[PDB]
Amino acid sequence: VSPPPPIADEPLTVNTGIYLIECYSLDDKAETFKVNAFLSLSWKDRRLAFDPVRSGVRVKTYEPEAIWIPEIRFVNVENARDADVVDISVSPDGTVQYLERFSARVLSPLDFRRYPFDSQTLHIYLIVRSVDTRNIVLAVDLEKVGKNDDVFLTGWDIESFTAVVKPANFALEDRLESKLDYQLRISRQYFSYIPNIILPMLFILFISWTAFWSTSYEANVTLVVSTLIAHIAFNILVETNLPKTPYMTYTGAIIFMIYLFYFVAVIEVTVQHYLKVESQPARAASITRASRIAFPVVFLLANIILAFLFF
Amino acid sequence: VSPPPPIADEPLTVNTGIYLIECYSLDDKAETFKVNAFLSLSWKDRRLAFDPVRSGVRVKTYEPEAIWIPEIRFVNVENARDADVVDISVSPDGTVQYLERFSARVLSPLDFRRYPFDSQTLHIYLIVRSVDTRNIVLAVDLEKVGKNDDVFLTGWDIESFTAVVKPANFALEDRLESKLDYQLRISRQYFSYIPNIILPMLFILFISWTAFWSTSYEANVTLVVSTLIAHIAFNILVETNLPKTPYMTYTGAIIFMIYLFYFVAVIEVTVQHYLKVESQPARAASITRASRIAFPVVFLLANIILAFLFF
Amino acid sequence: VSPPPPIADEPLTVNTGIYLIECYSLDDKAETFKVNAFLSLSWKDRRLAFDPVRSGVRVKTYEPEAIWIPEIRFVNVENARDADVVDISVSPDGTVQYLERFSARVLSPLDFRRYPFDSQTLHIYLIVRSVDTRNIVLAVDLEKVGKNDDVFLTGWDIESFTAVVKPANFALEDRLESKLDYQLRISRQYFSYIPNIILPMLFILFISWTAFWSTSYEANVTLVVSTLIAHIAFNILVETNLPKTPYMTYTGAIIFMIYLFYFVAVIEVTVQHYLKVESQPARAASITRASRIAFPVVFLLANIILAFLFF
Amino acid sequence: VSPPPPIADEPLTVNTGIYLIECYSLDDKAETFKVNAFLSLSWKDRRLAFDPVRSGVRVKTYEPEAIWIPEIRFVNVENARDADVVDISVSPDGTVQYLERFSARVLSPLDFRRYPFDSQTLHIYLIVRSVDTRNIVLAVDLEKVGKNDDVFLTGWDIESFTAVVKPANFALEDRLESKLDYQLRISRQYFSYIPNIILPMLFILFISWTAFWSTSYEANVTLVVSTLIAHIAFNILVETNLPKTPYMTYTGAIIFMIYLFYFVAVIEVTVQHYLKVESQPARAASITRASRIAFPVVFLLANIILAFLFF
Amino acid sequence: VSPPPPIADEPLTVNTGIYLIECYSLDDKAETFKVNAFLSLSWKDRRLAFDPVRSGVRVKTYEPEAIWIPEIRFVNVENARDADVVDISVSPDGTVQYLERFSARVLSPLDFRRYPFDSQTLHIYLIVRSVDTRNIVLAVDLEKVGKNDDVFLTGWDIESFTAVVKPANFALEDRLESKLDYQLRISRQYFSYIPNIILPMLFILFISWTAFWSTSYEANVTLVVSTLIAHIAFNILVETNLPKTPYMTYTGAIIFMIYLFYFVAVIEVTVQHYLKVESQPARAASITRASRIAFPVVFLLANIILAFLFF
Ligand SMILES: [Cl-]
Ligand SMILES: [Cl-]
Ligand SMILES: [Cl-]
Ligand SMILES: [Cl-]
Ligand SMILES: [Cl-]
Ligand code: NA
Ligand code: NA
Ligand code: NA
Ligand code: NA
Ligand code: NA
Ligand code: NA
Ligand SMILES: [Xe]
Ligand SMILES: [Xe]
Ligand SMILES: [Xe]
Ligand SMILES: [Xe]
Ligand SMILES: [Xe]
Ligand SMILES: [Xe]
Ligand SMILES: [Xe]
Ligand SMILES: [Xe]
Ligand SMILES: [Xe]
Ligand SMILES: [Xe]
Ligand SMILES: [Xe]
Ligand SMILES: [Xe]
Ligand SMILES: [Xe]
Ligand SMILES: [Xe]
Ligand SMILES: [Xe]
Ligand SMILES: [Xe]
Ligand SMILES: [Xe]
Ligand SMILES: [Xe]
Ligand SMILES: [Xe]
Ligand SMILES: [Xe]
Ligand SMILES: [Xe]
Ligand SMILES: [Xe]
Ligand SMILES: [Xe]
Ligand SMILES: [Xe]
Ligand SMILES: [Xe]
Ligand SMILES: [Xe]
Ligand SMILES: [Xe]
Ligand SMILES: [Xe]
Ligand SMILES: [Xe]
Ligand SMILES: [Xe]
Repeated sequence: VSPPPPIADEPLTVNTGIYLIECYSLDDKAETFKVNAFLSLSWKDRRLAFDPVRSGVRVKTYEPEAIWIPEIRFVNVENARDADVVDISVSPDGTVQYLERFSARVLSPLDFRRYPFDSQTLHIYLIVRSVDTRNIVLAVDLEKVGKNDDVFLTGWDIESFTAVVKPANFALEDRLESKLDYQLRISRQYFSYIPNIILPMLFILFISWTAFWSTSYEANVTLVVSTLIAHIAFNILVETNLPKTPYMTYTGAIIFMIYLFYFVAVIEVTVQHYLKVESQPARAASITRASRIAFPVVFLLANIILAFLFF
Repeated sequence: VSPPPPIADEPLTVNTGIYLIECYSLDDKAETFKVNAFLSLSWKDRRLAFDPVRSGVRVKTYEPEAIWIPEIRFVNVENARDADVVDISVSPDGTVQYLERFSARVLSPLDFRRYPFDSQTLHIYLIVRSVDTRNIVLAVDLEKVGKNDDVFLTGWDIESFTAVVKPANFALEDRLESKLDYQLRISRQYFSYIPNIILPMLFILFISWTAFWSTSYEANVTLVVSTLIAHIAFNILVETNLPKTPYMTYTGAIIFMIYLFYFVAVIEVTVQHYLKVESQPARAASITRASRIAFPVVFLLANIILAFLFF
Repeated sequence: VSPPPPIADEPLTVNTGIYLIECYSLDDKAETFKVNAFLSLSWKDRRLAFDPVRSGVRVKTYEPEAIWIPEIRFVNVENARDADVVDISVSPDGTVQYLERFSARVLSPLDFRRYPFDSQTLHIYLIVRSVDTRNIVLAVDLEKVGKNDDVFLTGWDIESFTAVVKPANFALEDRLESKLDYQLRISRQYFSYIPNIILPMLFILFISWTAFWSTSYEANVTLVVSTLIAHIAFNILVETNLPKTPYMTYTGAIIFMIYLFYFVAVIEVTVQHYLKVESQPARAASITRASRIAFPVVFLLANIILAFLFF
Repeated sequence: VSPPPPIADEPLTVNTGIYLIECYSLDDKAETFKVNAFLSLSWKDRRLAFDPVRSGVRVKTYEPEAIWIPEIRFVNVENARDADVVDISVSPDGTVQYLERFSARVLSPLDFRRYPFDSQTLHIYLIVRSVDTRNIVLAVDLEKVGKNDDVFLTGWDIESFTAVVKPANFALEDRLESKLDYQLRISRQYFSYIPNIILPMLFILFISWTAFWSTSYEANVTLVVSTLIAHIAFNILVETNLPKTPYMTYTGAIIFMIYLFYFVAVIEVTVQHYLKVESQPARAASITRASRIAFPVVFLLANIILAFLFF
Repeated sequence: VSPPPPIADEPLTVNTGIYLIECYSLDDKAETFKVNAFLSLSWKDRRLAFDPVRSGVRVKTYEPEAIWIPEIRFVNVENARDADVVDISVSPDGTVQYLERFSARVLSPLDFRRYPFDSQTLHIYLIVRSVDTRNIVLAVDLEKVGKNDDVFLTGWDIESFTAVVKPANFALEDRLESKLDYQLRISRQYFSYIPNIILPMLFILFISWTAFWSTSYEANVTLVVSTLIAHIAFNILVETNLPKTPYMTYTGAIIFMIYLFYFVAVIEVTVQHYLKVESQPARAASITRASRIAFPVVFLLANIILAFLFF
C-alpha cells in the first residue's frame, strides 16, 4: 500500500480526535498519567471512491491491512500506545473514518510552585511524519474531541480537555513533521492536606510556643526538641510525595520557614535559662514576654508575605 | 466478515453473562481490583443457520476468525482484557453461543466516608459500539451471570454479583453505544482495625489524660508530647493505606478530633504549671479536677455526634 | 481441529502431571506464590494413528497448531500461564504425550491464625471444559507428579507435593467441568522471628517493669512511654508483613495483650505517684511491691492461656 | 536475504544517528535511565539500485522483511529495545535510509563521589556483528545525531548529547564487532537538597551546641540525644535515595563527620557533669567555654578540608 | 524438522558457551539477579553437510525455522528467557554454530551467614531434554565461556565466571536430561556498611555507657532508652535489606548481642538507683566502677568469640 496521490500539490490533511474514556494514575514524582481513550482519524483517499447508486451501499468497511493508514504517533509517551482498531468506514467520495481505542502512559511535566493548591495542564502530542511522496498535516475535528462524564482522576478536579487546532509544522531529520497539542487542564483537590498535614503541623508549632509561658529549662528543651522531631517527620512525609524541583514550592517554603522558628525558639529557651542562672530573671522575663507576641506576629506576617509571593 | 442482516429494522441483541472465577488485588489508593472471569456472548446469525438432518450435526463449532463476532469491550479497564476464547457454538437456527475467559484490572471509584466500616459497589461496564450497517444492543442472560463459591477478596466480604438488566443506550461520536452494569457489592472486614489501630490509638490518648492526676509539669510535658508523637505515627500509618479524598472520612474525622484533645491537654498542662508558679495551686487544682471529668465526657459526646453524622 | 471420536460413549481421559521446577515469591499480603513447572498431558487421538513401517519413524512429533490439544487451564491463576511446549509425541496407536514448561502466579488463601508458627497447603487447580461432541475428564499420572530436590521457597519448608487423584466433575454454565487439586504442603521457618521481633519486644516490655523498682515518677513516665513507643514500632513492622485478617492471629493476640500490660503499668506508675504526693508512700509501696510479682506472673499465665487457645 | 556484496574487499559502513525524543526515569540506586528516541541507519545496497527514468520514481519504499537490514543492537540495555520501523527509503544508487523509533532501559554506571553536586555521562552503546561473508563497521552521521529541545530529565540538567565518531572495532566469539558510544552529559539539580536535607541537618547540629551554654546535665543529655536521633533519621533518608558505593561520597563523608561531633559533644556533656559532681565546676567551666569556640571552628575547618578533597 | 541421525548409537553433544554482557539487579531478599548474555550452541548435523570446492561458499547461514535446533532451557529462571537469535552458521562437514542473545532473571540462593562480609556463587543451569529418537548431552566450549570487562554488579565484586565442564546427566520423567552449571563467583563490597550502619550503631552503644559516669537516674534512663530506640531503628533498617534466614547471620548475631548489653545497662542503672535510694551509694559506686571496665571488656571478648565462630 502507498499514500493517496495529491490532486495538485496540496498536503494530506488527517483529521484527528481524542475522546478520553479513563484517566488514572497521575504520578507526581514521575510526572506521568495513564490514559484510556478513543483516537479518531479521517482523510480522503480517492482510490477508495465508489458509486453509492450502483453499489447499493452507502459505506464500505475495511481491515487495517487492506487500506493505507497514516502512521500517527504520540510524542510524549513512555512506550508505544496499546491500540485496538474499533472501526474503518469509507464514504462514497473516499473519506476514511478510522477509530481505535488506546491506552498510554504519558509524560507531562508538572509545576509544583503552588503545591498543594496548584493546577496543571497535561499534554498529549499527536504527531505524523511526512512521507517522501507527499507531506502529511494534522487537523482537529472538534466534533470528535471530548471526554466521558464519569472520567475521574483521584485527588484531582478535571477542568477542560481541548486541542490547539493549529498544528506545529516543523522540519525534523530532513522530513516534515505535524504536531498537535491535546491539553487536559486539572486542579489539585487540596482538602485532605489541611487536616492531614497543614493543621497537625501548625498545632505542633504552637505547642512549641507554650515554652514562652514556662521558666523550666528542662521542660522547655523537651517541648522544642519533641515538636521539632514531629516537624521533621512531617517534612519527610511531605518530601516523599513530591519530586525534587530546582525551585521553591509553597509547602516547601512554609516548612523551611518553620525550621527557623524552631531555631529561634531554641535560642530564646537557651538565652532565658542562661540569664536565669546568671541571676538576671527580670531581663529573661522581658525576652520571654516579648517572644509571646513576637513569634505569632512574625509567623503571621511571614505567611502573608509568602502567600503573596506564591499567589 | 460482516454483521447479521436485520429481518426488519430491529437492532441486534447480544446476550451477555459474566461468571466470576477469581477476585483479587483491591487497591484502595488506586481504586482498582483485578478479576478473572468467564464472559459469555449470544446472538442470532441467520447466515450460520443449518438443517440438523442434512448436516448430521445438532451443533457446529467455529474458530473466532471464521465467523462474525461482536466487538465487546469493557469501559472501566486500565488496559484491554487478556482474553482467551473457550468455545463458539452454532445452534441449527443460527444462535451463536460464544464463551471466553478473561482477566482485567478494573477501575471503580470507592467511597471512603465510612472507612473502615464502609461497603462498596464495584462495577464492570460492558459496552458495544454499533456499526454503519446495523445497531447493536446488549442484554443480560441471568442464567449465565454468577460467581464461584470459592471467590474470596482479601479483607472484604462479597455480598452480591448482579447485572442491571436494562442497558444504558447512548450516542457517542454519532454511533449508538449500549452499556451494561455488572455490580459486585462488597463490605470491608473492619475486625483487624480495632486491635491494630483504633484501640492502641485510644489507649495512648488515655495515657495522655493521666497528666490530670499529676502536678509535675516536666512529667506532664513528657506524657502529652510522647502520646502525641505516637498519635502522629498512627495518623501517618492510616493515611498511607488510603487515598486523598476531597471529603472527610470517619477515621479521618476521629483522628483529627483527637489532635484537638492533645492541644487542649497541652493548654491545661501549661495553665496548671503557670498557676503553680504564680503561687495559685488551688485555682490550678479546680481546673485539673474539672479536666478529669471534662476530657472523657467531651470525648464520648464528640464521638456520639461524629458516629451519628457518619452513620 | 476437532476432539477425538469415542469408540462407544465414554469421556476422553486426559492424564495430567505437574513437576515443580522452581518455587518462589510467596507474598503473604497478596496470598500468592510464583511457580515454574512442567505440565504433562496424555490422551488417545486414534485419528493420529500410523504404521512405522510406512512412516519410517516409531514416534511422530507434531506442532501444537497441527493437532487437536485439550484446552487445559488453571483455576486459581492471576493471568494465563506463560507456557512453552517442550514436546508432543504420538505413538502408533494415537497416544499423545504433550509436555510443556510453564510459569504462573497462583492465588491460594493462607491461614495466619498460628503465625509465625503456621503451616499452609498451597493449591493448583487444573481444569478442562467439556465440548459439544464429547465430555472431557482429568486424571493424575502419579509417575509424572513431582518436584525438583533443589526446590526452595525462601522462609518456608516444603513438606509434600501431591495430587488429589479423584477429579471434581461438576456442571458449570450448562457444560461439564473436570477439576484437579495439586497440593503443596509447606511450613513457615519461624527462626528469624525470635531474635528479630519476639525477643527484642520482650526485653523492651521487661525494661518497662524496672519502674516497679523506682519511686521517681519522671523516670517511670520516661520508661513506660519509651518502651511503649518501641512496642508500637514493632507492632507496625509486624502488621506491614501481614494481611488484614478477619480473625485474631497468635502474634496479633500477644502484641495486643502487651498493650494492656503497658496500660496497667501507666496506671501503676500514676497511682504510686498520686499516693506519694498524698503523703501515703507505705500504701504506694505495697502496690509497687505487688506489681513486681503480679506483672511477670500474670504475663506468664496469660501467655500459657494464649498458646493453649492457639495451639 | 543476504548482506550487500563488496565491490572490492571494503567493509560495510552502516551510518548511525540517535535523536532523543524523551528522557526519563533516572534511577540512582539501579543506575538506569529510560529513553525514547529515533534510530536512523544508512548503508548502500547495490542489489536495490534503480534508474529514475524507466522506474518513474526518484525513491522506493520497502517493508523491513523485503530487504536486507543490519542486525543493530544496544550493548548496555536491560532487555531488547521496543522498536517500530518508521520509514525505509532507497535512492537510485541503492542508498538505503532506515528510521525506527525505540524505547529502552539503559544501564549506565554513576559516580556518586560529589553527590548531590555531581555530574554524569550517560552512555548508549550501539553494536553490530560482522558476518562470515563480510565485515560490518559502524559510522556516525552527525547531521542525524541530536535531541528534542523539550527533552527534560527530572532533577537533572541535560548538558550535551554527542557520539564518539571513531567506533571500537574488536573480536567477540570469533566474529568482529563494531561499537559506538553515544554520550549524554548531565548535571544534578542540587537545589532541593539544601532546604530539605543540608540546612535542616545543620540547624539540628547547632541545636546540640546550645548544651555549651547549659550546666543542666539532664537538659544537655536531652539536647544531644534528640538532635542525634534527628541526624540518624536524615542519614537513613539520605542512604535510601543512594546505592551502596565502595567509596566515600561527599554527603556520606559530611554525615559521617557529624556523627563524630555528636560523640565529642556527649563526651563534653559527660565530663562537664562528672566534674560538677566532683566539686570542680571551675575546670568544667573552662572546658565548656573552650567547646563554644572549638566545635564551630573545628567544624568549619573539617568542612573546608572535606570540600577541598572532594572538589 | 527432526534431530540429526546417529552414525552409530552415540548421543548428540551440544557444545555450549555463555558470554556475560550485563549483570544487574542482585535482589538479596528475592535471591535473584538479572543477566544479559550471549548463548552459543554447537552440534554436528550431517544432513546439513556440503562440498566446499563445489558450492564455492565455505559457510551457509540458515534461519532458525529452516533447520533443527536443540531445545535448550535454563533451570533456575523465573520466566522463559527473552532471546533473539544473532547468527546460525553451518560448516562444510555439517557443524552448526548457533548464537543468540538473551536476558533472564535467575533464582540463585544466597548464604547470608557472613553478611555483609559474605561471598556468593551465582548459578546458571543449562538443561536439554533428550528426544525419543536419540539422547542429547551438553558440553562446555571454554573458548566461548566468558564475560565483558565492563560487567559491573552494583555493591558486588565479580571474581570469576566458569562452567563445571562435566554435565549432570540424569533420568527425569522417563527421559534423559543433561544439566550444566555456570558459576559466577562474587564478593560483597562491605565498605558502605561501616560508616552507614556499623560505626553509627557502635557510637550509640558507647553513648549508652556514659551512664557509668553518671549517678543521675533520670539522665541515665534517658541515655539507655534513647540509644536503645536508635539501635531498634538500625536493627529494623538492617532486617529490611535482608531475607528471613532459618540461621543466624553475623550482623544479626552482633545486633542481637547488643540488645543484651542494653538490657544489662538498664539493670545496672536500676540497681545503682535502688541502692542510692536505699542509702547505699558506696555499694552502688563499686558496681558502677566495675561496669565501666566490664561492659567494654565483655563487649570486645564477645565480638572476638562471634568473629571467630563466623569466620
Ligand atoms: Cl505512540
Ligand atoms: Cl476491554
Ligand atoms: Cl491457565
Ligand atoms: Cl537492543
Ligand atoms: Cl529458559
Ligand atoms: Na495498512
Ligand atoms: Na469475527
Ligand atoms: Na491444536
Ligand atoms: Na531483513
Ligand atoms: Na527449527
Ligand atoms: Na526527658
Ligand atoms: Xe491530555
Ligand atoms: Xe502540604
Ligand atoms: Xe510533639
Ligand atoms: Xe501549605
Ligand atoms: Xe531548646
Ligand atoms: Xe520571631
Ligand atoms: Xe464486578
Ligand atoms: Xe482505622
Ligand atoms: Xe506513648
Ligand atoms: Xe475509627
Ligand atoms: Xe504539654
Ligand atoms: Xe475538653
Ligand atoms: Xe501447588
Ligand atoms: Xe512475630
Ligand atoms: Xe526503649
Ligand atoms: Xe509470637
Ligand atoms: Xe506512665
Ligand atoms: Xe497485672
Ligand atoms: Xe544516551
Ligand atoms: Xe544531601
Ligand atoms: Xe531535634
Ligand atoms: Xe552535602
Ligand atoms: Xe550525652
Ligand atoms: Xe571539636
Ligand atoms: Xe551466572
Ligand atoms: Xe541516640
Ligand atoms: Xe550491617
Ligand atoms: Xe557487622
Ligand atoms: Xe534504664
Ligand atoms: Xe557486661
